Amino acid sequence: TCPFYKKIPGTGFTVDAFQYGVVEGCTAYFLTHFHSDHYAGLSKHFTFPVYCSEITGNLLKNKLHVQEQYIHPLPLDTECIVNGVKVVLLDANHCPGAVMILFYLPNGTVILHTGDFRADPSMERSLLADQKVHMLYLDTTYCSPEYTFPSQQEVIRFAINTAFEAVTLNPHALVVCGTYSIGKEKVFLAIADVLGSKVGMSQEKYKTLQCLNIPEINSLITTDMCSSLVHLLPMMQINFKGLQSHLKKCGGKYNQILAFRPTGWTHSNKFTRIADVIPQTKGNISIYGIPYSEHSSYLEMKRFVQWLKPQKIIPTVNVGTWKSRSTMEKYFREWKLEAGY
Ligand code: NI
Repeated sequence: TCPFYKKIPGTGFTVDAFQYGVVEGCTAYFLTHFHSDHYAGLSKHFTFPVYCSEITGNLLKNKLHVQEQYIHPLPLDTECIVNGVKVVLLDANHCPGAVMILFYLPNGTVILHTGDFRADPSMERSLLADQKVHMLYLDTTYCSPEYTFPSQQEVIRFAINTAFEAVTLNPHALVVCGTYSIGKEKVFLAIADVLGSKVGMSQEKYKTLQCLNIPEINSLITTDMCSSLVHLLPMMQINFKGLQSHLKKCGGKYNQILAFRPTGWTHSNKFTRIADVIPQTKGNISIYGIPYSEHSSYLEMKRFVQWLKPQKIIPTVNVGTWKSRSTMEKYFREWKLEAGY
């Protein structure tokens, strides 16, 4: 049945709740972003109002064929009225089109739902600064102190420098980058830009990217793999067997592959700095796991919450085990005692 942490009290609303059939009492279904664990359930046969960003609405129409009459895109940073309730969509610093949602309940309670987010100090200057938030529905994906990672900027500097050095030493090397969803576009686009190439990809992935309102995108991507020396493949193909096979397909144009897997966290982070990352190599194939995250680190999450000072926190991730739930609740209490709220 629909879990309580997907329902907004005092409303008829749900968030990211498309796989439970008709949720009893739901008058508007919000969708924070286009990732499959959140949209699971949607299709051309859905006939209730879906509220989302413009970008998410482009993906719903083009990729899932949801009918236009049921898609209600809202502008960001703008007070809107939905079924009699004031709402605002904020940038979540997650994947393209991802939002946080502020609900202003008729009784005066204010609720923020983060969806999936990567907390940032820039959020401390949005419309969130303007009033008190009472209840926080929090993306707790990496809510434990072991989870550190570098800035996105540090990670892209590493990737760009590695790629440029490799291809300048060997102009016959091919760069491959893995993907299995939207998000992390900066990895492949920044590498193609330093090399003077477009990124080559499947027709399906090209279609997906053309829904994202990225500026000048026609100049950066292509379905012509032969004209490109940065290729995008499914994340499942980023292994030695899959890469050897791909190299065969390129007909002796290339003699070396340098591949990137943008993981979330991996326990090489507890020890290793970004400067010290090394690849796995077999023959003329090397594979780099880089820690490019679109979720908050522990410290980023903690700073956001201690700034916001909510009265009640409802986790939305890692809620399936009692040990995880109890650990998170202990951190929330530490944060509150340290900060004084
Ligand atoms: Ni997500």
